[PDB]
Amino acid sequence: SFTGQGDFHLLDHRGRARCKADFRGQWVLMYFGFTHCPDICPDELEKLVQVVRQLEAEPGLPPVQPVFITVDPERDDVEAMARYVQDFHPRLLGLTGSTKQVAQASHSYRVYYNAGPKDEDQDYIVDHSIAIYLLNPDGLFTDYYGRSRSAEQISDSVRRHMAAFRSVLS
Ligand SMILES: [Cu+]
Repeated sequence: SFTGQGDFHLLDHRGRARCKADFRGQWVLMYFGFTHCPDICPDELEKLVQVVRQLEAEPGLPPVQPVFITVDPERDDVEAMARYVQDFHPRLLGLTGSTKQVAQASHSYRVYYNAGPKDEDQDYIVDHSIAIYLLNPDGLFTDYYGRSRSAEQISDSVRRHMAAFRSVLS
C-alpha cells in the first residue's frame, strides 16, 4: 500500500522546486556537473546541444530535453543556474539542491563521483567522470552514455537506444 514512485526533488533555475512526476511524458538527458568546469562541460554541453538540434531537424526522433545537475552546493546558486541555462540557450534546464537531497538520491541510485582528502598545499575539487543517462516517459531510466564520444556517435546511439526501448504504438 502507497506510492512513493522512487521519487526525487530538485530546485528549478527560476526559484521553484520540481518533483519526479512533472518530467513524465518526455525523453530527458541527465547530466552531472557543476557551475565552474573549465574545459569539459563547454565542449560536451555544446556537443550535446548540436545533437538536440539535430533531433529538432530529424522527424520522428525523441524530444530529448537536457537537465544539468550540481554535484556539490558549496560553490553554486539558483541565480548562477539561471545564467548558466540562458547564456547557453533557454532550451537548457538547471537543477540544484543540498546534502540530504544529493546523498539520499546517491544512496537510492549508486553512481560515481570522487570526494577527496587534502592537507597542506593544495589543489583538487571533485572528479565528475563525464557519464550521462537517459530518463524516459514513465519516470524510469533506459541506459547510459558519455566517457568519450562526439556528435556522430551520439545521434546513431540515440537512434539505437530508441530502437531498443521502442515505440509501441509500433
Ligand atoms: Cu565538466
